[PDB]
Amino acid sequence: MCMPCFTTDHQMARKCDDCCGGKGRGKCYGPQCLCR
Repeated sequence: MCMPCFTTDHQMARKCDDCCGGKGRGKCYGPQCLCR
């Protein structure tokens, strides 16, 4: 899993999905960033 999902706003999911892989392989799930 990557850093949580509660930072910034116009640039938060821009690195979460990529942390797992990218192309929809990572999003903000509640209070925990995980892969698809």
